[PDB]
Amino acid sequence: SGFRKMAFPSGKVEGCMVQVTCGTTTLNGLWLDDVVYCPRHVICTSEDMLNPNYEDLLIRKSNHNFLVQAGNVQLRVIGHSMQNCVLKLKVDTANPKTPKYKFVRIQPGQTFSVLACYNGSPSGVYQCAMRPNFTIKGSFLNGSCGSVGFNIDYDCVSFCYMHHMELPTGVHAGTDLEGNFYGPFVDRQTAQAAGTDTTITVNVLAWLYAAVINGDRWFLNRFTTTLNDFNLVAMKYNYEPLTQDHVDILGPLSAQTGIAVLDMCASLKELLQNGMNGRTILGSALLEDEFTPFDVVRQCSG
Amino acid sequence: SGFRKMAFPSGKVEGCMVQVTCGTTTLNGLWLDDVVYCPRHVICTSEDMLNPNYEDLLIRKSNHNFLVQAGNVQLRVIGHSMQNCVLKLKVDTANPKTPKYKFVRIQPGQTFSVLACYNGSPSGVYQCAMRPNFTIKGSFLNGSCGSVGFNIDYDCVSFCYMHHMELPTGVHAGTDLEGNFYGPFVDRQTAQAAGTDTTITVNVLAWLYAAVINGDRWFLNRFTTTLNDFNLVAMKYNYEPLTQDHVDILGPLSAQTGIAVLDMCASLKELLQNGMNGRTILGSALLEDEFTPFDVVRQCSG
Ligand SMILES: *[C@H](S)C(=O)c1ccc(Br)cc1
Ligand SMILES: *[C@H](S)C(=O)c1ccc(Br)cc1
Repeated sequence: SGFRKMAFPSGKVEGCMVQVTCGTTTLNGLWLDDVVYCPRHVICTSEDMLNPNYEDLLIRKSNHNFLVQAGNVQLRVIGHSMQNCVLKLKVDTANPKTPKYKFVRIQPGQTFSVLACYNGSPSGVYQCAMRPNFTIKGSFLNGSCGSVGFNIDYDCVSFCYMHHMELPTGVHAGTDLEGNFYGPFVDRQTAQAAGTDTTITVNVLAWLYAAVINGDRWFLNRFTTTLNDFNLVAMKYNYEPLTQDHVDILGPLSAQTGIAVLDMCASLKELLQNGMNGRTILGSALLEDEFTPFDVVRQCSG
Repeated sequence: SGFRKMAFPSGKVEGCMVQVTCGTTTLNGLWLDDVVYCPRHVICTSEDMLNPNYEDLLIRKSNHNFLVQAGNVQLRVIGHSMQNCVLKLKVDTANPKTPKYKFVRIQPGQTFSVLACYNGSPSGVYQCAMRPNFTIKGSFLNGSCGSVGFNIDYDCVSFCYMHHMELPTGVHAGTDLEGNFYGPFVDRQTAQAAGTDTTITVNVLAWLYAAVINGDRWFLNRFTTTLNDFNLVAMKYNYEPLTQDHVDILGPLSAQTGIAVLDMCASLKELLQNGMNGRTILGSALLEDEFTPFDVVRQCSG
């Protein structure tokens, strides 16, 4: 019993974290086989923030301009290239700790674990979700760029995020591991800001099922709703539309609790319209939307 | 920016997790140097739950009754002994992955990271706090006993918890790594239950400072209070008393924000008396008490 914001064990990723220095700029890199991945912003200088031309900046560098440190061991850089917003530094040594891995791009509403790192040294691990507006509500300080987000399935690490920058509302933006940004952001200094965000409905419903599995039942009711009527209410409260695929994905949790998805939707409608009247659900006083149906099934009793 | 419930990176502990089997009972163990630590309940059988005499149960076992598996490698048990509620299995091989480590017992109100494990395999990592009533609000399923809680300082893992059981309210009880329970619980089947709990005041204040460091300021006010008047209100709301040592420990955060501790106390008093009127703090709609002053300083900008 119990329900926590749980991350994947971070050991497989810890063994891949390195420090990358170019000029007076230091940040984190990810060492897999004989390649180190890092943000290309590492080749900028203090004056280059406004309109860097990265192709120009990179053609003026050579391998010896990149210092890579894995713990207390300097890795010799033997090639360098750029792919979208990331840099690929070929080193003369394959990381002996490389896990089985994949580079996957995730969808808004999906969750992942972040290993926050400074100077190539892991500092903490936490769970995040990709918001509908393609930002993440991370916890990052200066020097954390290059930190990665991931999921682990069996023995395989699916890397899905590399951290780049912080937007003016304190939320975070980054790329997949092919260097393509999530959302309409760029690695340069502009007035860019997070766009409007919405709540991830299917996740809220998953979390209500978690609560029922864990014995919070006070928000249940004898009502049902149609998907259309539910989605009318959802729209009114800035919630994403619920699709039939979402209903299908909630099938297992529905079956385990014996609560039809559209019955749980009726509960959510009442909670949106009435609040919780001073009660809590799984120790929260607001509706939590950063657990996927998969997260609930993995953590909760069967 | 940002503030998350952050755990320590778990890799150093992952390399210590093993599976311990006795009869038809399997659970997790912790392998450090040439010793494996696990709950002594592993030597119980289905009939022994009510009033086990562990001394008797153990004298009837020998080394070959204990199967220890580290990944795909069977560790040969060469001695066995009991220390309070844990078992110590001497194995013929020192764990090559043993980190620098300590066995520390923690105080109510202190936090630690939990590596939830099943069958000796790590499954997730999350942050917890020891409640004033010596329970923890964990996330544990059947088979998780033997999972450990820890903090990491520099390179040194301070183990502080081994998981044993779940109480009837769904909260969890366990021991330190010398096998002594936290709180008035025992490793046998009784009507034992969590006693009354209280909110950890100094932690709530630490978290309000986190929020100010992160730009939530709406709950601040121009008032101050005395420690005595504050503690009168605290008592009324089931909050722990605030001591001068607590005020001193909050000194750094006070200095960084320029908000005197007793001014922040005045804010907390108003929040207890009035609620938040539909606002949130660091994405919560209730007052969070599972971050210590140290946790805030470590995670937050300086
Ligand atoms: C450092 S966290 C980094 O990579 C970076 C990327 C993009 C911008 Br804009 C600033 C800093
Ligand atoms: C398994 S999680 C275990 O160690 C245990 C300890 C004490 C009691 Br009572 C039940 C199970």
